[PDB]
Amino acid sequence: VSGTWYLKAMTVDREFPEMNLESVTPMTLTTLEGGNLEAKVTMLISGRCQEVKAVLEKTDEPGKYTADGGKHVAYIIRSHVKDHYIFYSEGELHGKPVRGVKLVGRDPKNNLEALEDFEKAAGARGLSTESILIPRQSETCSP
Repeated sequence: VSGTWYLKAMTVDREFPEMNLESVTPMTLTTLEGGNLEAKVTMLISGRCQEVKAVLEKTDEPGKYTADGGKHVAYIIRSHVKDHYIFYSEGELHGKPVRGVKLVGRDPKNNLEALEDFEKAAGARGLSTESILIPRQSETCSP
Protein backbone atom coordinates (compact mmCIF):
# COMPACT_ATOMS: atom_id res chain seq x y z
CA VAL A 1 0.00 0.00 0.00
CA SER A 2 3.09 2.13 -0.07
CA GLY A 3 2.83 5.19 -2.27
CA THR A 4 0.17 7.83 -3.02
CA TRP A 5 -3.45 7.77 -1.83
CA TYR A 6 -6.32 10.24 -1.74
CA LEU A 7 -8.72 11.11 1.07
CA LYS A 8 -11.94 10.78 -0.94
CA ALA A 9 -14.62 10.95 1.75
CA MET A 10 -14.98 11.34 5.50
CA THR A 11 -17.62 11.63 8.20
CA VAL A 12 -17.58 15.02 9.91
CA ASP A 13 -17.30 15.22 13.70
CA ARG A 14 -19.66 17.64 15.50
CA GLU A 15 -17.11 18.19 18.32
CA PHE A 16 -14.82 20.57 16.44
CA PRO A 17 -16.90 22.90 14.27
CA GLU A 18 -13.94 25.26 14.65
CA MET A 19 -11.95 22.89 12.41
CA ASN A 20 -13.17 23.00 8.81
CA LEU A 21 -11.47 20.94 6.11
CA GLU A 22 -11.29 23.20 3.03
CA SER A 23 -8.86 21.20 0.86
CA VAL A 24 -6.52 18.26 1.06
CA THR A 25 -3.27 17.30 -0.65
CA PRO A 26 -2.32 13.81 -1.87
CA MET A 27 -1.47 11.34 0.89
CA THR A 28 1.89 9.61 1.02
CA LEU A 29 2.03 6.20 2.68
CA THR A 30 5.46 4.85 3.51
CA THR A 31 5.87 1.33 4.88
CA LEU A 32 8.14 1.35 7.91
CA GLU A 33 10.58 -1.45 8.72
CA GLY A 34 8.69 -3.73 11.09
CA GLY A 35 5.24 -3.71 9.51
CA ASN A 36 4.22 -0.26 10.69
CA LEU A 37 2.75 2.48 8.45
CA GLU A 38 3.49 6.20 8.09
CA ALA A 39 0.70 8.32 6.60
CA LYS A 40 1.50 11.88 5.53
CA VAL A 41 -0.95 14.45 4.19
CA THR A 42 -1.38 18.22 4.39
CA MET A 43 -4.85 19.58 5.15
CA LEU A 44 -6.05 23.15 4.67
CA ILE A 45 -8.05 23.54 7.86
CA SER A 46 -9.73 26.87 8.59
CA GLY A 47 -7.14 28.90 6.69
CA ARG A 48 -3.97 27.18 7.91
CA CYS A 49 -2.00 24.42 6.18
CA GLN A 50 -1.69 21.58 8.69
CA GLU A 51 0.88 18.92 7.84
CA VAL A 52 -0.46 15.65 9.26
CA LYS A 53 1.77 12.67 9.93
CA ALA A 54 0.71 9.49 11.66
CA VAL A 55 2.77 6.47 12.57
CA LEU A 56 0.47 3.47 12.60
CA GLU A 57 1.94 0.74 14.80
CA LYS A 58 0.90 -2.84 14.02
CA THR A 59 -0.93 -5.05 16.55
CA ASP A 60 -1.64 -8.76 17.07
CA GLU A 61 -4.93 -8.23 15.22
CA PRO A 62 -4.59 -7.87 11.40
CA GLY A 63 -5.84 -4.52 10.15
CA LYS A 64 -5.72 -2.94 13.60
CA TYR A 65 -3.18 -0.23 14.44
CA THR A 66 -2.39 2.20 17.22
CA ALA A 67 -0.63 5.56 17.46
CA ASP A 68 0.49 8.03 20.12
CA GLY A 69 1.04 5.20 22.64
CA GLY A 70 -2.35 3.55 22.19
CA LYS A 71 -4.20 6.89 22.54
CA HIS A 72 -5.40 6.39 18.96
CA VAL A 73 -6.76 3.11 17.62
CA ALA A 74 -7.44 2.52 13.93
CA TYR A 75 -8.84 -0.16 11.64
CA ILE A 76 -7.91 -0.42 7.98
CA ILE A 77 -10.09 -2.74 5.94
CA ARG A 78 -9.84 -3.33 2.19
CA SER A 79 -12.84 -2.05 0.29
CA HIS A 80 -14.98 -4.33 -1.81
CA VAL A 81 -14.05 -1.84 -4.57
CA LYS A 82 -10.56 -2.16 -6.06
CA ASP A 83 -7.89 0.36 -5.00
CA HIS A 84 -9.88 1.59 -2.02
CA TYR A 85 -9.61 1.26 1.75
CA ILE A 86 -12.00 2.18 4.53
CA PHE A 87 -10.22 3.74 7.49
CA TYR A 88 -11.85 4.00 10.93
CA SER A 89 -10.32 5.44 14.07
CA GLU A 90 -10.99 6.48 17.66
CA GLY A 91 -8.76 8.82 19.57
CA GLU A 92 -8.44 12.11 21.32
CA LEU A 93 -7.89 15.46 19.65
CA HIS A 94 -7.27 18.35 22.04
CA GLY A 95 -8.46 16.27 24.98
CA LYS A 96 -11.79 15.63 23.27
CA PRO A 97 -12.79 12.13 22.15
CA VAL A 98 -13.06 11.75 18.38
CA ARG A 99 -13.87 9.03 15.88
CA GLY A 100 -14.51 8.92 12.16
CA VAL A 101 -14.48 6.91 8.96
CA LYS A 102 -12.40 7.89 5.96
CA LEU A 103 -12.34 6.60 2.38
CA VAL A 104 -8.99 6.51 0.61
CA GLY A 105 -8.20 5.45 -2.93
CA ARG A 106 -5.40 5.40 -5.50
CA ASP A 107 -7.49 7.62 -7.76
CA PRO A 108 -8.82 11.06 -6.63
CA LYS A 109 -11.91 10.78 -8.85
CA ASN A 110 -15.22 10.01 -7.11
CA ASN A 111 -16.22 6.38 -7.15
CA LEU A 112 -19.86 5.84 -6.20
CA GLU A 113 -19.48 2.10 -5.52
CA ALA A 114 -16.70 2.94 -3.08
CA LEU A 115 -18.78 5.70 -1.53
CA GLU A 116 -21.58 3.20 -1.01
CA ASP A 117 -19.13 0.87 0.72
CA PHE A 118 -17.85 3.79 2.80
CA GLU A 119 -21.45 4.66 3.76
CA LYS A 120 -22.03 1.06 4.85
CA ALA A 121 -18.95 1.23 7.09
CA ALA A 122 -20.12 4.54 8.62
CA GLY A 123 -23.44 2.84 9.35
CA ALA A 124 -21.70 -0.11 11.01
CA ARG A 125 -19.65 2.30 13.14
CA GLY A 126 -22.73 4.21 14.28
CA LEU A 127 -21.94 7.37 12.33
CA SER A 128 -24.61 7.15 9.61
CA THR A 129 -26.36 10.44 10.41
CA GLU A 130 -23.12 12.45 10.47
CA SER A 131 -22.24 14.79 7.61
CA ILE A 132 -20.13 13.44 4.78
CA LEU A 133 -17.48 15.51 3.14
CA ILE A 134 -16.04 14.64 -0.24
CA PRO A 135 -13.00 16.99 0.06
CA ARG A 136 -11.61 19.28 -2.61
CA GLN A 137 -8.32 17.85 -3.93
CA SER A 138 -5.21 19.97 -4.28
CA GLU A 139 -1.67 19.21 -5.38
CA THR A 140 -0.35 21.68 -2.83
CA CYS A 141 -1.51 23.72 0.18
CA SER A 142 -1.83 27.50 0.04
CA PRO A 143 -4.30 29.88 1.68
